[PDB]
Amino acid sequence: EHVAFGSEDIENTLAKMDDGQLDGLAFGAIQLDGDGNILQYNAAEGDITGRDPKQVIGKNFFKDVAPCTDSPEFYGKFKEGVASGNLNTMFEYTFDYQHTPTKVKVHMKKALSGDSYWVFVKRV
Ligand SMILES: *C(=O)/C=C/c1ccc(O)cc1
Repeated sequence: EHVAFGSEDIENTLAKMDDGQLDGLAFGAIQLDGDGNILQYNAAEGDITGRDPKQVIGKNFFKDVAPCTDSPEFYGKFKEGVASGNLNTMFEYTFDYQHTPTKVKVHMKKALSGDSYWVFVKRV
């Protein structure tokens, strides 16, 4: 899939993509509901993080999968965006829960329709 991390219209290009199409991206992509439950999780993300994309679907990202992100700098920004119904933030972060510390660039952006939210990830 020919889409660049950080592109202005990423939410339109990815909108309603099925699981298989999302696996074609060059960067990690997760779709969350407004409570943080994982709706989609692509192959590129699993390669970065070690998680098995099939097993994490349905888990809560902040409470279960990614406690290192349960902080004002990541979860706090997410929940503020869900509450306001708009989110578009890019920042670096280190993943270090039961894995070798890995620094990444994160882009969180509200999905175009409904009340869903993207978390995009690439290595830095
Ligand atoms: C910290 O606990 C981070 C964990 C994590 C980040 C991203 C993922 O896709 C999975 C787990």
